[PDB]
This record gives sequence, structure tokens and C-alpha cells, in this order.
Amino acid sequence: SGFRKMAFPSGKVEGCMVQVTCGTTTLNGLWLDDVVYCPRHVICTSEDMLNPNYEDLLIRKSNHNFLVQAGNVQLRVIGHSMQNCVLKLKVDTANPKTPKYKFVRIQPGQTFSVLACYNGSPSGVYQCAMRPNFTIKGSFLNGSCGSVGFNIDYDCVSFCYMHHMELPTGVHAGTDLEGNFYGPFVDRQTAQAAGTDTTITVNVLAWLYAAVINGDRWFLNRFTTTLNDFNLVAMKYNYEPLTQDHVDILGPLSAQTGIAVLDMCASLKELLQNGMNGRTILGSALLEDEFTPFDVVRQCSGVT
Amino acid sequence: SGFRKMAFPSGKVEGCMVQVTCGTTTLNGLWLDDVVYCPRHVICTSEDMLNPNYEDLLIRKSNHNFLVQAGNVQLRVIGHSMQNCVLKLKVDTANPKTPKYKFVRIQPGQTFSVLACYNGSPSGVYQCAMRPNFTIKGSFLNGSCGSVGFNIDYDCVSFCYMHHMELPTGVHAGTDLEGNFYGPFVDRQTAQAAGTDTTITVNVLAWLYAAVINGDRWFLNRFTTTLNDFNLVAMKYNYEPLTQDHVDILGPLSAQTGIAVLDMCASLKELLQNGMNGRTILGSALLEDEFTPFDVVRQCSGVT
Ligand SMILES: COc1ccccc1O[C@H](C)CNC(=O)c1cc(=O)[nH]c2ccc(F)cc12
Ligand SMILES: COc1ccccc1O[C@H](C)CNC(=O)c1cc(=O)[nH]c2ccc(F)cc12
Repeated sequence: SGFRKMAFPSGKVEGCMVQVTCGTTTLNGLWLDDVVYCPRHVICTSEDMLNPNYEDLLIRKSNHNFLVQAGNVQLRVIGHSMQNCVLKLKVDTANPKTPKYKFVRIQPGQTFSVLACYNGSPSGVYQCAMRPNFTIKGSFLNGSCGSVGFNIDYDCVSFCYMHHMELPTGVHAGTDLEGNFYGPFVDRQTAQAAGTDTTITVNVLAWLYAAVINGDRWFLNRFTTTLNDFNLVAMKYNYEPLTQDHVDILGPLSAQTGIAVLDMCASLKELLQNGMNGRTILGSALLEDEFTPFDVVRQCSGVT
Repeated sequence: SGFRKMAFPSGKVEGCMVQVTCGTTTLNGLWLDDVVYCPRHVICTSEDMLNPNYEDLLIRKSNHNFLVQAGNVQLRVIGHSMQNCVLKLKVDTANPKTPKYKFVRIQPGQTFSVLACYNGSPSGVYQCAMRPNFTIKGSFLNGSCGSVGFNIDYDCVSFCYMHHMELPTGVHAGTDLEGNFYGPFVDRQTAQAAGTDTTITVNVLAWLYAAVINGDRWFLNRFTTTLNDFNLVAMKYNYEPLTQDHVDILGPLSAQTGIAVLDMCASLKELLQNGMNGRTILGSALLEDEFTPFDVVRQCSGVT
């Protein structure tokens, strides 16, 4: 029993972290096979970030201008190319620690672990969720760019995020491993405001199921609702609309606890309307939305 | 910017996890040099757990009864001994992945990362704190015993916890790596209730400093207090008494923000007396106490 914001074991990703320096800028790179992936803004000076023309900036860079260091040893850069907002630095050595991997582009509401790195070195690991406004609420300081987000399925690492920037509001934006930003963000130091950070309803319900499984049941009520009635309340509280797809995904949690999804929706509705009344659920005084239904099942079953 | 419940990168510990089986019981072991450490209750059947005599149970066990598997390969057990509540299984092969390490016994209020494991395999990593009642609020299922808690200082892993049991109240108890339980808990399936789970005051203040550093300042007030006045309020709210040692440890956070420790204590006092009023601090609706002053500095500076 017990429920924690758990991240995947980070070892497989730690073995891929390298340092990339170009001129006076140093950030993190991801070394997989003979390619090192890093944010293209490594070629920019702080002045360039205001209005960078990446293709023009890249013309002044050669293979020898990209310094790649794996631990204390230097990798030889034999090629470089820009794919969207990432640079792919071809090195002459395949990473011997390359795990089985995939590059996946996640949907909002999906969770992942982040291995925060500085100078190619891991500092920590934490669990994130792609917000519905395509930002993440991370913990990143200067030098953290190129730190990656990932999920692990037994021995396969699915990389889904690469950190690129912090918006003026303290929230984070980045790309998938093909260099495409999540959301409308650009790798430029300009006015980029995030949209509404709505709550991931299906995740909150999954977390309420986790609470019931772990003994916290005070919020269970005598009511039920419909998808349309629940959604009227969800709209009022800036919660994402719940679809039949979400109800289907909550099927196994519903089966395990014996609590119908719409009954859990009615519990959630009363919690939204009445608040927690100074009470807690799984040690939290707010409704947690960064656990997917898959995370709840995984944690509650012990998938390794 | 941003503040997260961050765990240490777990790779160095993942390389030490092994599976230990004795009879029909399988749990996790920690392989460091040529010794595998595991909870002594691996020798018990579920029936034995009600009133086990470990010395007597151990007489019926030989080296060949302890099956140790590292990944898919079997380790040869050449010796076994019981130290307090842990078994030390001497194997014929030194773990080639043994990091630099120490065994430390932590004090209540100190935090650590847990690498939850099942069958010698890592499932996830999360950040914990040794509660003032010597329990931890973890996430452990059947088979998680022998999972360890640790801190990392650059390349040295300080192991501080080994998981042994779940109390009937859903909280967790375990030992340091010398096999001594934290608190008064015993490795027996009996009525073991935990004492008062008081709040780790110095950690809450460290977290309030983290909030100020990251932009959340609404709770800062026009007041100050004294250690004795603050402690009268702390006693009323089941917070640990704040000492001058704690004030000294908060010195660097006080210096960084320019907010005197006693002024932050007065902010904390008003938060205890008036509540959050439906507001949040670093995305939490309660006062977080599982970040030490060292964790706040580390996260806010980027120690790798
Ligand atoms: C406005 O910057 C950009 C605009 C678009 C694209 C990239 C930008 O980022 C520049 C290149 C490098 N950024 C960081 O290293 C960085 C990342 C972070 O998440 N938090 C930080 C906190 C403090 C700090 F001094 C720096 C950071
Ligand atoms: C009362 O048990 C003991 C009393 C004293 C000492 C050890 C005991 O633990 C037995 C040997 C094995 N325990 C687990 O595997 C276990 C650990 C956990 O943290 N959560 C669990 C959730 C469900 C479940 F079925 C088992 C566990």
C-alpha cells in the first residue's frame, strides 16, 4: 500500500547523457547509437536568442565546433544536421550503453519521467505530465536544456521530451526527439504565454481509484451522474471534458474496485463543488492529475 | 525555476539489485562487493512471521538454500550470517557494478530516494523522508522487501534504508544497512502502531524558502516571532520544535532570499493559524515537509 509520484528507474537514460558545447554555450545531449541529439539553440549566444535564424547560424558551424563529452572522454563529431528544433550530431562511436529505444510523441495528459541534467551529468529524476496547454511543470535551471523525458516498458525506453526552454511564467516547453515542439512554442526568447492549464480529468479519476485501492474512501458518495452532467461541472472547473474513450480506459480500475466510472465521476463532482473541507486524499489537499490510469495500475500491481 | 519532489538518479543502485529466494519466499537483495544484503525475514514462511525465532529458523538453512540471481545469472553463495535484522550472503563474485558507497543511519526528518524493486528488478524511484515516528510513507507491495533508500553525493551512494514491512496502518518500517530498525519496530507480524506523525518544521521552512526563490510569495507577511513563541504554535499543530540548530541550517536559504529565519517562522505561524484559504504554494495545498534545507539548496543550484 501507499501511493507516490513515482518516476521510472533512470539508469538506462543516465548511460545516454552527454555534454554538448558549441562556442560558449553548454547543454545536455542524448547519445543513442552513433547520434547525439541536442536542442539546436546550443549554437546561439544569449543575444542570438532574441531573434535567431538557425539555418544562418548553423552555416558558421562545422563538426569540430560541437564539443561532445561522455563522462570524461571526448567524442569525435563526424557529421551534423538540423531536424526541426534539434541537432543530430553524428559521432564516430556508438554508445555502448544504448538501451532498446523508441522516439514517441505524447498526447497532453500523458505522464513521463524527467532526468534533469547539467553538463551531461544527472542531477535528479521526477515525474511530469504534458499539460493540456502543452507545457510541463518541471524543475529546470540554466544548463538543463537537452534533459529528456521518457517512459520505460520493461527494457525499452520511449523518449518523448527534450527540454528547450522556460517561459516567462516559470513553466517549461520542449520538443519530442524529432525536434517538434509540443504546443505552439518556438525556440526564441519572445512573449510566449501559455493557454489555460486545465485539469486532466481522466488522471484525477485514476488517482481517486488509486485512493480507494489504498484505503482512502471518505470521498465516496451515494451519487451517480452522466457523462454530459459531469462535463457541465468539469467545464465550470476548467477540467478537460471526459469522453467514452476515457471511461473505457478507466474500465480495469472500475473492475478492480467495483466502483462504476460514473459513480466515481459523481464523487469527483461533489469534490469539485464542495471542496476537500480541510481533508486529504493520498496525502494531498488538492485533486492530483499527473497519474494516468496506466500509472495507477502499474504502481498498484508492481510492473518492473 | 519550478520545484519538484526529485529523487536521485537511480542507476548506481539499479546495478546492485538482485533477487533472493529462500524456500518459497522471494525478495530483493543489495549486492555490494561480494556481499548480498537482504531482510532476514526471507527465511520465514507466512506462518513463521507471527512469532519467528530467527536464530532457530536460520539453523535449518545452508548456503545452497539462498538462491541469488543477478539479472538472469545465478550467484554462488559461499557464506551467510545474520547481522541484527539483515542477512549478509557472501557470494563468490564481487559486483562489477558496485559504486562507491557508505552505510549511514539517518535521523528523522532526513530525506532519501527509494528504488522500489520486485524480484530483483527496479519498478520505480521516489523521494521519501524518515518520519519523526520512524516510519516512512512509501509505495510498497508484496515482494518489495529488500528495496533500499539512499542519498548520492556526486559518485558516493550512502545507503540508509532497507524495506522490511508494512504496518497495519499502511505506513512502512525498515532498517539501516546494519539491520537495525528505525524506531521501535520489529520484524514480526504483530500489533505495531506508529506514534504521532508530527510535521518536520525545518523542512517546511526550507520549502517556504524554495517557494520564495521560485516566485510564490503571497504567504510572506509583515510579522516576525521568536523561537519560543513559534514553538508554542508548532506544539499546538503537532509540528516538531524548532531549535537554534535548525535556524543555523536555514542560514544559507535566509541569506539567499534576504528573509530572516524568524520572519519565515512568522509566515509559517500565520499559515498554521489561518490555513491556505484555498490557495497553493509550489502547486501544493498543504505545507510540504519532505524537502530538507540541503535538498532545497541542491535543487535550486543544480548539484549533479
Ligand atoms: C528564454 O530562453 C530561451 C528561449 C527560447 C529557447 C531557449 C531558451 O533558453 C536558453 C537558450 C537557455 N535556457 C536555459 O538554460 C534555462 C532553461 C530552463 O528551463 N530554466 C532556466 C532557468 C534559469 C536560466 F538562467 C536559464 C534556464
Ligand atoms: C506483516 O508482514 C511483516 C511483518 C513484519 C516483517 C515483515 C513482514 O512482511 C512480510 C515478510 C512480507 N511483506 C511484504 O512483502 C509487503 C511489504 C510491504 O511494504 N507491503 C506489502 C503489501 C502487500 C503485501 F501482500 C505484502 C507487503
